[PDB]
Amino acid sequence: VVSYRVPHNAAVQVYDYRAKRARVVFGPELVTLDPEEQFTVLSLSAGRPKR
Amino acid sequence: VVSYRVPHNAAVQVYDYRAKRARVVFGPELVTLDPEEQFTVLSLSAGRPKR
Repeated sequence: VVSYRVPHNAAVQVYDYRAKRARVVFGPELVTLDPEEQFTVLSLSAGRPKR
Repeated sequence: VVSYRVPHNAAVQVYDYRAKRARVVFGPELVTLDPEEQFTVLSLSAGRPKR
């Protein structure tokens, strides 16, 4: 089972596409992805200033 | 069966040409194409600014 430890002041989002249900979790916890959730890919700006 | 996971804030459109019916879906879901739906090909502008 794929599990990710969420940072203390961050949040992640996945979706249970089999049951057609969304859920958003926050804080320092682990996300237990059931057989068909996929994390939200956030492509963010970074670099020296920002890319 | 061909299935595509729709992004969280995006939408896709297909058509059931056998039953002559259209449907539009949104949000983070999977589209289950029955034997004769075809996705809408959106050729959009991109490039460095826009092509």
